[PDB]
Amino acid sequence: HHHHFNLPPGNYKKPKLLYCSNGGHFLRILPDGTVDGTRDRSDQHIQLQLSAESVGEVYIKSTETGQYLAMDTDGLLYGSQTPNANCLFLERLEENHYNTYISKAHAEKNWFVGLKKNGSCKRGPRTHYGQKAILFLPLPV
Repeated sequence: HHHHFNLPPGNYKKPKLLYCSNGGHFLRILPDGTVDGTRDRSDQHIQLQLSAESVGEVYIKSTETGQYLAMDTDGLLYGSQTPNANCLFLERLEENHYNTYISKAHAEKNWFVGLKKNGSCKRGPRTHYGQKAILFLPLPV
C-alpha cells in the first residue's frame, strides 16, 4: 500500500543474525532494553528469532532475553518485553539482495531499522531508502 512488495527468499524456521553491511555490525538487543550493533560474533544478544504476522510482516525477538525489537513514537529502537503493535516490521527485499525493515506503526513516514557505521542505531526520521544503514543480511547462528 505505502511500499513495494518484493519479499526476501528466506524463512523463519531458524534463528538468525541480522548483519548490517553499513558498518559490519550484528543487530543487538541488550538486557537493559538498549539496541545497537556489535561486531562481536560471540555476543549472546545478537541471536534473533523472526516470526510472521501477515505476509511480509515480522516480529524480531532476542532468543536470549525474549525481548522484541520495537520502535517508539520518536523513531528510536528499543527492546520490548511484549510483542505490541510497535514491534511489527515490514520485511522487504532491497537492492535485489538485502533485507530492510520498516516500522509498521510508522510506515507512512518510512521509518526503518538502521545501524550507523559506528554501531549505533539510527533514529527513524534519519533513515531513508538508499542508505547503507538500512541494509541487512540474515545469517545462520
